[PDB]
Amino acid sequence: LYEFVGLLDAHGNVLEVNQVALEGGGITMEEIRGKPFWKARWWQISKKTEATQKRLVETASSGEFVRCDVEILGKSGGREVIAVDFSLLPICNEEGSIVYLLAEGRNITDKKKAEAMLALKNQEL
Amino acid sequence: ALYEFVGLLDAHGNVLEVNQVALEGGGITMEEIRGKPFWKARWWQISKKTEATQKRLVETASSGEFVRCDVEILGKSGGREVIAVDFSLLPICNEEGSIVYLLAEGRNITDKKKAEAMLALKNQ
Repeated sequence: LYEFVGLLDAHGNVLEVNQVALEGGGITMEEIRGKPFWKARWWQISKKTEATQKRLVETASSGEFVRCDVEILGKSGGREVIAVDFSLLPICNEEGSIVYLLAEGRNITDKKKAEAMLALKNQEL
Repeated sequence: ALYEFVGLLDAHGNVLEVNQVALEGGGITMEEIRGKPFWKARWWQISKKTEATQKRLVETASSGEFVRCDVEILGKSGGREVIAVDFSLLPICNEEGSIVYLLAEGRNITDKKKAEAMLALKNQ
């Protein structure tokens, strides 16, 4: 189940975003509505992270189901980085034309947590 | 055309997100409807018949069939007033093809129908 969710048009302009994602980034609808999703502050760690989001939007708009782990300015009202399992789902109309994209973010398990999980299981056996 | 009201439903039609324009128009809070079937929400509650219609439309989209039709809803003045809406449901599939969400959209056509009524009188 997602944590962050957003609705984009086919070109990646922002239409709707849930409050959890806005509060996490310290971002308002007024700042991002109708402007490309990749320009919003969550994606602004670097020119590289913004370029990755732009490519994830463009490829989704071409009908790919894309997903990858990303770091975003998405905790403590945008002051801190979190890692997110990000996806875009193309949404087609009744003719098969992509008209929207559904952006979803889920939490990622800390590396040290996963290591602790396996250490504990090996130890419990 | 771009929607005025929009909602995201799960594969079974339970409400996940709705825009503020639809909530304010219907006089509905996100807590009253989240995680519960879309046809139970107040927009669809003019009668048992309207609710049954929305239930069947949701179930149709849940099978992958796209829906568009005109409907009336309790959607203006905090749920006090009925408006006519051009309504659609888009099934959203994952890459495997399974339906994972439904997108509900609507545009108020109350003033379009009144303008068509006036044109019909003028033409006479």
